[PDB]
Amino acid sequence: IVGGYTCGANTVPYQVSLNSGYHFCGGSLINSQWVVSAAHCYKSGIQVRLGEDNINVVEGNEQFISASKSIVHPSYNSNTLNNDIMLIKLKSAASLNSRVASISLPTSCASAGTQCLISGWGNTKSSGTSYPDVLKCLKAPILSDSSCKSAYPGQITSNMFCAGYLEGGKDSCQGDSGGPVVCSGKLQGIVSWGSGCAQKNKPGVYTKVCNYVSWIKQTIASN
Ligand SMILES: N=C(N)c1ccc2nc(C(=O)c3nc4ccc(C(=N)N)cc4[nH]3)[nH]c2c1
Ligand SMILES: [Ca+2]
Ligand SMILES: [Co+2]
Repeated sequence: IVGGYTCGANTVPYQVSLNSGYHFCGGSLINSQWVVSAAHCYKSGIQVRLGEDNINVVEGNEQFISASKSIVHPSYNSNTLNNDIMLIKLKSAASLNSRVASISLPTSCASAGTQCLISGWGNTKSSGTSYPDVLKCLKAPILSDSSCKSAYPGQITSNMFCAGYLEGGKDSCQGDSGGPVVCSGKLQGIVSWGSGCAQKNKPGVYTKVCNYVSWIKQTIASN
């Protein structure tokens, strides 16, 4: 997260770290057996780390659970990153509590101007590299689709929104991939792509989860 702040240990209790020997992507717990993350985060050999604050120190609150199955969206295009979303099933249900909690799926999409919280363990430097060990958080608005589509001509689809600051300085980044964008208590976005991190006129693009609630509900019930 470039230009955000330290969240506070387990203040984002639905945030997950996907680990395959190291953190590589974020995710969101949506109930004790299911995590949603991004399809560009697909790997074979995932361990879902819940209750995390510092991903390099065991601190007492974490639950490490292995994925029993991974389902990438049937129409995911890795060249355009349309339908960038994936579902990961835990081998055993998580124990929910204060520090491990799930996040609600939306009943409708959010409007431009809505404030959201984005969070992750991803890069903090826009021109350069510095990876944090504790969770970073950023408050960012959903932006008008016109200003989304001007910044990226012919690349935005209906399944995508921009959230961020056009002046740059503040953005999601690599390592935050698959993580949450929560607006008004619902999961509205998944950290997907952008151009660099926090560049002026280049905001983050996010998977528009409200278009997928039906595919999610239906896939988790028959799996
Ligand atoms: N090797 C992998 N399995 C891997 C996984 C995820 C990646 N994501 C990227 C990656 O390219 C990337 N994820 C981004 C997320 C947000 C922004 C942003 N500026 N809003 C930019 C990003 N660039 N490379 C990746 C590689
Ligand atoms: Ca830890
Ligand atoms: Co990424």
